[PDB]
Amino acid sequence: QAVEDFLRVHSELVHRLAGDPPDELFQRLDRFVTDAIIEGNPERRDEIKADLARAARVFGEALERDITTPEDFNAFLRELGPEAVELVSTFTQQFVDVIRGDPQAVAEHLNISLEDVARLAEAGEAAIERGEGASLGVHRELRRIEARRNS
Ligand SMILES: [Cl-]
Repeated sequence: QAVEDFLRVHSELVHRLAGDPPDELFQRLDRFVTDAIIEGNPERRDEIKADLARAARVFGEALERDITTPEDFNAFLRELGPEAVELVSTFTQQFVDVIRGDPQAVAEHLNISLEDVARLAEAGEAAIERGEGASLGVHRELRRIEARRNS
């Protein structure tokens, strides 16, 4: 559907909160994750895709508020209610699961080694534990990987 609204505002908030410039690799990985969550259950595809619609609305509203840190965003989720809080934390954990569920595909799309794909999953896991969400962790780790290889 028009859940490219989600991918737009998601990328927009994530790179802002991360402190990073926009990154085509993150965008590509983000699209791969959202597609993996849609194909993971064809018997419940539209149920999955509308969880994104409710999240694409959540990140859109987030961009309308004064949110400078993950803690602000976490507070905005609570003001939104448990549907949205669980919604983000479900997606952010699925982000890590998708990477682990097909590391060679991630390696393919991003043209990186499998060891660097493990860095992405690891970076996402640690950012979830810090309360920042996996997307921010993965955004920042993608910069290091680019620097070690490109530079
Ligand atoms: Cl980005």
